[PDB]
Amino acid sequence: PNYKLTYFNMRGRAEIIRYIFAYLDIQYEDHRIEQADWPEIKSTLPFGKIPILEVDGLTLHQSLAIARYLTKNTDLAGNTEMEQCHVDAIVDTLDDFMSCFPWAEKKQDVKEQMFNELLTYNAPHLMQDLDTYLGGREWLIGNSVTWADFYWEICSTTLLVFKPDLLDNHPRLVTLRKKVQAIPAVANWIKRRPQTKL
Amino acid sequence: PNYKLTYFNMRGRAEIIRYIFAYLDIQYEDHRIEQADWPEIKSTLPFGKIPILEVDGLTLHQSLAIARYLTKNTDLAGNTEMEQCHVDAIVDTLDDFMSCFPWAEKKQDVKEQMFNELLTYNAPHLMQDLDTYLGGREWLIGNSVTWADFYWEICSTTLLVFKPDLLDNHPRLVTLRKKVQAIPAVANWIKRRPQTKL
Ligand SMILES: N[C@@H](CCC(=O)N[C@@H](CS)C(=O)NCC(=O)O)C(=O)O
Ligand SMILES: N[C@@H](CCC(=O)N[C@@H](CS)C(=O)NCC(=O)O)C(=O)O
Ligand SMILES: [Mg+2]
Repeated sequence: PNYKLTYFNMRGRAEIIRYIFAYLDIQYEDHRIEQADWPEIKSTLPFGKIPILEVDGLTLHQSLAIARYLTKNTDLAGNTEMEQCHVDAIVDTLDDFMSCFPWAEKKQDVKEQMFNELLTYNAPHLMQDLDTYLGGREWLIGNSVTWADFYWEICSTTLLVFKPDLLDNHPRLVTLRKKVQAIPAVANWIKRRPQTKL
Repeated sequence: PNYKLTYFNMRGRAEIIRYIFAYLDIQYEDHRIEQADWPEIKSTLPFGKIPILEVDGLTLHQSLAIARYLTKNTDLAGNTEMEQCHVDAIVDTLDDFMSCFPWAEKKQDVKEQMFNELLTYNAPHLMQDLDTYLGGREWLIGNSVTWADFYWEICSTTLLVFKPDLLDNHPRLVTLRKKVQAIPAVANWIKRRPQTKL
């Protein structure tokens, strides 16, 4: 089909979709809107939220729903129904934590305090749980890369902006990031994508 | 398969799994724990959260990952890949909203204020978006019931505890709740499940 992804000019919640299209070598329109565009665009959306992916004229929404759709019947999905469950579960665990952050908080002092508390008091527990889950394995699930590995690299990239030492006790989680970033199609996307804070 | 579900004695995030088991007529251990014996159990769980489902000795986590695993290759999944994406997306839209509520927030003042703000301002927008999405159709996705309709019924049941007038302007959403509740296997489970507030 023809694909049109609509999101802000940010990695954010679209980036997982962008990595999947890159890895699979699938062409798509990467439509990046400005804030000034938002009201007009929002009025068309099913639940007033982006990203959305238009597929031959039909709208999909929810970043992870779309990610899962794009990876079905590909080597990124997980090799068994059980492993597909593990992929989903790891992704939702990461997403649950990312959703704790007050990204829309206007009071900058309150926002900063909350970010620093989450990254200092809460994040280390998740990092240890992830490290223990990965153990000595090459990838989070199965014997080959899945979109859970991609989501780890995406989420950790943003977390590292606010907490540079996040992974100083977890070299195995850094190695995993590096392994994702070394995949040629992914490396190419990372190199060429617009440089945005988030 | 041999299934053991572990959660609190609460509908909460386990209820969607319980509906799927009931609808599919699958036998399982409904293991309900208390906060007293939690830290014993918590330390053994992969990411320190419940629900978990043990399948033939193997542990799965994340309620929606589990729900999806159980509905794969059943009539509850959605009839095309695109429709399966729609199911997933509705479920995450509902979950995103339910997860905004600070359920475990001990600072009484912010909890009361947040609940009130989500229910007064956000909830009516979501109800309008859902009603518009449903339109005149019988089920949320496709021509038959999916686990997205189950999740609607479950989420709305909890929202109605806090906002009884939630669906005053949305008869079609109430009709959908009743259609789910009238499915014999679901009806039976609703009748026999422990009566909890949440
Ligand atoms: N869980 C959803 C969350 C979508 C979401 O909340 N998107 C934000 C932007 S990142 C949005 O559209 N907010 C509404 C607004 O900006 O008015 C997903 O991953 O797609
Ligand atoms: N998105 C996860 C949420 C898991 C979660 O946060 N569960 C809560 C209970 S509803 C929990 O285990 N909290 C940790 C604790 O009580 O220490 C899921 O749906 O499984
Ligand atoms: Mg989620």
